[PDB]
Amino acid sequence: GASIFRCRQCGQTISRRDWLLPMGGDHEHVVFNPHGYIHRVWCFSLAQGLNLIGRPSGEFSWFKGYDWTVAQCGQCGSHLGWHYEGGSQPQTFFGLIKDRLAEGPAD
Ligand SMILES: O=C1CC[C@H](NC(=O)c2ccccc2C(=O)O)C(=O)N1
Ligand SMILES: [Zn+2]
Repeated sequence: GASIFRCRQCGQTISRRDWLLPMGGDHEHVVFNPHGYIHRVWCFSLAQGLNLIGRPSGEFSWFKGYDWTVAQCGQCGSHLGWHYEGGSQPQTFFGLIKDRLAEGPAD
């Protein structure tokens, strides 16, 4: 039972442990926004249940080569992280904020 990652606010299924993706040799990145707020971000190859908000941006990306878009939970609107695109190996992935996910057993 790969564990399941749900939205912490509502419980919607978002991703799974077996979809964790090492970027830079690690699937966990401790990063901060340009205001100096820390986020602990886990990278996933795939995710479901998310809505993308806005257009992609290249500014301030944590991951070289990728442009990003805000990702919210499609059920409750919680800001769960970001979708990345435009790169290679992989072309796209998700960076999700660990503390906004709740990891647990399958249904
Ligand atoms: O790779 C990326 C994804 C997006 C991310 N930006 C933010 O985290 C951001 C920017 C301005 C204000 C707040 C935030 C935030 O979501 O915490 C950033 O700095 N890098
Ligand atoms: Zn939610």
